[PDB]
Amino acid sequence: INAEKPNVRFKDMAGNEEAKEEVVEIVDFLKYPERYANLGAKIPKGVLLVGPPGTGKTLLAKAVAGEAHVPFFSMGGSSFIEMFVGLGASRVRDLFETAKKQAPSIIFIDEIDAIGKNDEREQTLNQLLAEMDGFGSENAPVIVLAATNRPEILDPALMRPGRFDRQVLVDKPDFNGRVEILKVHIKGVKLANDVNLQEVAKLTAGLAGADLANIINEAALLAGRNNQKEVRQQHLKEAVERGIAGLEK
Repeated sequence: INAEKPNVRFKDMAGNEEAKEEVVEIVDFLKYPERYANLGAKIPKGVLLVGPPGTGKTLLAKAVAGEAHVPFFSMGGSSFIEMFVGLGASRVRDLFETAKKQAPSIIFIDEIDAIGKNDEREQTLNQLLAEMDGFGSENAPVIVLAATNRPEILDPALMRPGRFDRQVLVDKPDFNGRVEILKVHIKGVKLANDVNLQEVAKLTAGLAGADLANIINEAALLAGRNNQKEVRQQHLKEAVERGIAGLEK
């Protein structure tokens, strides 16, 4: 099919500097696989960006490809529960060769979990555990990444050395860093005189960085029914305070 090299970049993301750092070390890898293959040591093995619901894990994922000018082949842990019996790992083990060709690169599985499901049990789960170790080789500079949230409900053999050996901990942003977030989405949004982000940063907490992202533009949208200009604090105040109704379907 021929894959992508996204246009995403840490400092171009959404102010989530703390995992970036970690993830940063994977860039330097793909960037200079040689410096390492000169000192002796390396890690063509996955990493398990793990955290709550919406912290741009699925973003940062990309943000290491585009950061390194390297590709991002990756359907993600999905269409395999979506494919029942027979003819399943034909784009899945012909997935690695692509990268093995176009190398160094990033294979980013989605929501590992999915991987797995006469019998009635796990099998696809019982796959990448070879490639993440040995295959046609193990010399190419490529690197897997896969998000999680409930790391528990997963096979433990994932973490066996020479497989998912590391885990980046992206998470809800401190009541001091969300303040950095808001201060990103604010670009554009013409604002008031007394728009105090800190306050709309206050017990405006608990939520993720795509939630805050939302708060802003929303508060903006309350300028439609009210043909106004300067976006004022009380706009952000109507933060649907902190919507809790969720979990009900």
